[PDB]
Amino acid sequence: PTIFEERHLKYISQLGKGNFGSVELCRYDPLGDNTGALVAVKQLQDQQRDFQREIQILKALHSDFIVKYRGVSYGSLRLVMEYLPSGCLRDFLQRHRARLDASRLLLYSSQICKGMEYLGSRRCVHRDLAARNILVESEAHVKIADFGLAKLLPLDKDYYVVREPGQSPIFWYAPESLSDNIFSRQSDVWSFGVVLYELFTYCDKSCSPSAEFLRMMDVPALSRLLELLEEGQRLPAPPACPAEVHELMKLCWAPSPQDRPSFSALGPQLDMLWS
Ligand SMILES: C[C@]1(NC#N)CCc2ccc(-c3ncnc4[nH]ccc34)cc21
Repeated sequence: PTIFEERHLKYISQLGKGNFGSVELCRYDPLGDNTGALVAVKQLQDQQRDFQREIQILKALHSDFIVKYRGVSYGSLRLVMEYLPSGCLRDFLQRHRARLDASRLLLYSSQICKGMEYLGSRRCVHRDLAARNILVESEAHVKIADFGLAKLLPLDKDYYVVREPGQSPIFWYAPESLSDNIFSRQSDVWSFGVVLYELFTYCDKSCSPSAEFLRMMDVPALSRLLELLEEGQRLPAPPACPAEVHELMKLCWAPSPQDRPSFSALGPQLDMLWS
C-alpha cells in the first residue's frame, strides 16, 4: 500500500516549488479510468541524500497536525503524500480573510503549536516554519508540511550548526541562525513567533515580515536585519491584534534561545486564549 508504481501515477499539474524541488498533483490511477485518488507528489529537480533524509523523517511522523506520508515511487524517486486541495495557509488566509475571525486564527496557532510540540518530542528541528509551509486540511484544521530542511538532533546535542548560510527568505530566521547558522527547537520557536504575526495579518503582503522589516531597516541586508534585531526592534503588533497574542510573539522573539517559551508552555496559553 506504501509502494506506488511509476506507471500508475498520472501527472495533472504543478502545485508548487521550494528548496530545489517541486510538488505535483497526480492521480494514482492503476485502473486507467480517472477514478483513482488524487495525491501530492514531491520530487527533486548530495541532493539525493537530503531528499532520502526528508522521506525517512516524514515516514516516522504520526500526527493529525503533520502532513501524512503515503509512500514512495522508485526509479527513491518520489515522495507520495495526501493531497490537501485547500493548499498553503498563506494563500488561504489572503482569500478567506473576511470569513476567518480571531478565534479561528487562535485555533490554527494552537494546532501548529501542537504539531511543533510533537516534532520537538521527535528531536526534529523543522528549520523552515512559515505560513507558506503550512497546509489547510479544512476551515478548522491545519497541518505542517515541507521537511526538506528538517534536521534530527543527536541524543547528546540540543542544537545544530549549518556549514553554509541558508537559501530561505531571512525574515523568519532567529538572531543565532542569522549570526552563527545555529538551529534548534528554540529557533523553531522564534519562527513560530513570525508565524503568529503571519496569521494575525492574514498574510497581507503590505505588512508582511519582508515588507515591514525592509521598511523598518554599504551594509548587507542580513547584517542590517541582525543589527535591527540586536537593538531589540521587532515587527509591530498586527492591525487589530489582541494584546495577549502580541505579548506571546514578543516572548517567541526573546534575544536568547534559552529565554523563549517552549512549545509545551505555549500550547495551553493559546488553548486558553482560544476559549
Ligand atoms: C509546503 C510546500 N512544499 C512541500 N511539501 C511549499 C510549496 C507547496 C505547494 C503545494 C503543497 C501541497 N499542496 C497540497 N497538498 C499537499 N500535500 C503535501 C504537500 C502539498 C505543498 C507545498
